[PDB]
Amino acid sequence: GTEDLKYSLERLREILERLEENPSEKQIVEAIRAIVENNAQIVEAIRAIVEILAQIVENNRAIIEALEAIGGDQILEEMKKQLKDLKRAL
Amino acid sequence: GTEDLKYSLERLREILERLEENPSEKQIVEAIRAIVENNAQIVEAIRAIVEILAQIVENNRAIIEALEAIGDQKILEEMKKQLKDLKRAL
Amino acid sequence: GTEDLKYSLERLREILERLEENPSEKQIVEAIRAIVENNAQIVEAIRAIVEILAQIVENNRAIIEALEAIGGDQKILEEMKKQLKDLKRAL
Repeated sequence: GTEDLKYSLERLREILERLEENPSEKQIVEAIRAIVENNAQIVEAIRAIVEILAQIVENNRAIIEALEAIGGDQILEEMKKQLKDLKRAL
Repeated sequence: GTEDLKYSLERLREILERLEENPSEKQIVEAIRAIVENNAQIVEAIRAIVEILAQIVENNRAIIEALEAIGDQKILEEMKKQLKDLKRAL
Repeated sequence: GTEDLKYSLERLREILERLEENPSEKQIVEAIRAIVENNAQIVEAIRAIVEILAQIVENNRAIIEALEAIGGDQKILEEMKKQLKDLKRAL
């Protein structure tokens, strides 16, 4: 979600600059509230990346199965082992 | 920029200690500005990750094409679909 | 640490709510500390992702090797191990 993030950060430097110009307890708190919103979109993006990473790994296994189908070097064992490791990591 | 991040975070843990030692409106504001810098570093790292996830998907497609050339088609259809879906997410 | 994030963020939205109900210099500093802790978790999760992205590139590399073993088109395999080399550098 790069687009949403960059707008979330652009909003931050502004809220920051506004805070820096006229510091206030309320201005500080509003600045913190904005930061928690930015981290919420960072987390949502990170969570999305992992979902895509798992989708990639699911695709690789289908490729290795397709390579084993047409007589790939039983090399295929080590690679599918990588996938098992990757699947566990995620 | 994993290394750059690690340095960015530890700079933050320091300011947090400095802040907590002598809390001050100016020290709090400095701590907030540093967090934005960290968030900007995190956002820049994420954008880099998504650019790489796209490069992989491009490679998976290229790999599948090569697989289809040397002969099966149903699996090849299933794989290419997952690839298109992944390009959709990005 | 996808799950830990989800939990580290909820703690933050709460400390934020408490801070908004009662604002105070101590409550502010405690909120900043939680954010550093949250950023520390976000960083640990990113570093994990990149380690995984490196693991994928070594698998694709191993696949393209297997494609060549059984006679994949050298031209295609050339551009494919190329994008593989570029990826390794980007990491």
